[PDB]
Amino acid sequence: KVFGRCELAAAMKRHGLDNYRGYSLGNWVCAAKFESNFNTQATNRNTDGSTDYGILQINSRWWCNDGRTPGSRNLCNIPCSALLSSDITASVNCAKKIVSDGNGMNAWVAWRNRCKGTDVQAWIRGCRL
Ligand code: NA
Repeated sequence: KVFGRCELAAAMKRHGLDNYRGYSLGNWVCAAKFESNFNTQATNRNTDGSTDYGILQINSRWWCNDGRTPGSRNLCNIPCSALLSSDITASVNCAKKIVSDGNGMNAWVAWRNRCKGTDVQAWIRGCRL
């Protein structure tokens, strides 16, 4: 599924990401834009041979199992494939654990490089939430 901006904002809010660990909704929508372009089916191979999955590009090195990332953990206890669903529940539940890990949203290098410190409220402009 390719989400609309406001469509994704609404889904993340419903799932309690708005101001989760103090990150306003625009931060999450901004991260998803630059990680996935709002595409649940996005996959990207990392240099270390781990893979990033879904709207928030969650890494197989720590968070999900893909059966092909030697020495990896599955701290969200999910197949990485669950992170590609049109239903963002698994991505969101896993993202709550990641952002709670101690480095907050810096875990998402694209958030740190492209969203951090910017006018992230612009990402929810116009949305009926
Ligand atoms: Na893994």
